[PDB]
Amino acid sequence: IHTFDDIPMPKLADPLLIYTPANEIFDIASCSAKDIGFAIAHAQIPPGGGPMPHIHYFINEWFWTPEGGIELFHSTKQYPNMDELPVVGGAGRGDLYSIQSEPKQLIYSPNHYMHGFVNPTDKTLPIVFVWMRNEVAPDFPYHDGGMREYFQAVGPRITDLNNLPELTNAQRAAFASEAPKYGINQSSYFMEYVNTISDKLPAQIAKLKNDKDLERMVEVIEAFNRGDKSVTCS
Amino acid sequence: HTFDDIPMPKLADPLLIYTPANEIFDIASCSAKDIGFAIAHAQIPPGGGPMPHIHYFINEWFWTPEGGIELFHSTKQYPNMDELPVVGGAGRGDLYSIQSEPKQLIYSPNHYMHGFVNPTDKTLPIVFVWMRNEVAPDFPYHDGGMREYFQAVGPRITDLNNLPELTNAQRAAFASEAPKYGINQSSYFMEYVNTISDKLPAQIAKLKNDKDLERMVEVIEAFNRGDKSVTCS
Ligand SMILES: [Cu+2]
Ligand SMILES: [Cu+2]
Repeated sequence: IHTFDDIPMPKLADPLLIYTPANEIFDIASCSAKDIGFAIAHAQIPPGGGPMPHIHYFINEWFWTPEGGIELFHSTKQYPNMDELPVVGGAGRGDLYSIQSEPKQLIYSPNHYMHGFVNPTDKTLPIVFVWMRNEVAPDFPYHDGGMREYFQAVGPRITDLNNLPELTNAQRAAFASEAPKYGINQSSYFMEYVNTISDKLPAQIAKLKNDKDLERMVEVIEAFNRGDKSVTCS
Repeated sequence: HTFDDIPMPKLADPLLIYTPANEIFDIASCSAKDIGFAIAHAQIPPGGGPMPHIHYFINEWFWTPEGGIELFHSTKQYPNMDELPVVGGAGRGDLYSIQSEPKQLIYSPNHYMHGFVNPTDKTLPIVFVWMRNEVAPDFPYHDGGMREYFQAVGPRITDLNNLPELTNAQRAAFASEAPKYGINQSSYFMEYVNTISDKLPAQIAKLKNDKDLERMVEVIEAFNRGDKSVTCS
């Protein structure tokens, strides 16, 4: 099992706290430096929370599970063309494999893979996501490859820490329907993109990693948190 | 395994309900001296259909006039309503998928975990029959509970072209109230689920009960002829 010791959060003066339509509590920020741009969210996942299967085109993603418990789903197949949805009528639905995450496990998911996750437990579980701008991403306002812009556009702001905002039908539908604008094909129901869910995890998925880029993004976050003005987080 | 037709009892004022599982239902309950059941002629929009659940009060038939609908079904049975298919209870379960064909009839006895979805981009028809089983308590329509369930949790459709919006309370109740009506209903798709496989076991493929369906069709047909020895409402 590939683990990672810590992924810190850039501490903004005005944190952006969002309750996603996938029932996830996000503290999210965008960072960039000369050589890199990304979004990062420190998240809490209540029981049953997590996104339906989806595929990214503008970012590579890391999942870090401090307490494990999170069940991730991941394809072996890649879907390199955003215009071809992995649906029954078209190119065809995908085979996914489940990962029973362990404490401080680091999962790397390159662009074009299908993935998702759920908290299948009764605990409210921590997870950190890092979404790094890839080499074909268009330039978004925060130069991050589009993911914070997506969550900010689709998820209500948590203005009251002790009362989570109401999620509406429109917000749930938008979570899927706005996603392509941010280089995401996001399914609206669990079985839309999915053919099978198997528990025997192929070693090729299991082996995927990119610590070098994660370590660079950690240097950026840590620098921002020390007041270094050569990087920006906002 | 196919079935030629399952007719709908024609009520003066059909009961049209949009379920919190995004199903458009034309539903009724019927009973006669020996038998009680609910039936719905449904249209399932893209992505519609219930998340995995298990029945305690009924045996269920699914009939897919145009196929298309994808069903999910366990081999394992869960005979104790107080033991959920979750860590700590019975354990999360293995499901097997069924890609339905035209006029296919799928029989699902009580205690099996099942569900379905319309995975296509067009609305599809399905007919449900839920037959009151050996142990079901007595509900007002004597049907084993299913019509009372849907009528309690889901809104009436006042206009098929302008479907009612489901509320958060309705969706919550579809899960939370289900055990009162003899259903353990999951609130997210993978709650009760370990794996989903496309290799359909023969022990599931062979499930059938044409004899009880034929009895229930006879009740419906009799009701539709005006026979007062049976009731549909
Ligand atoms: Cu993702
Ligand atoms: Cu059922």
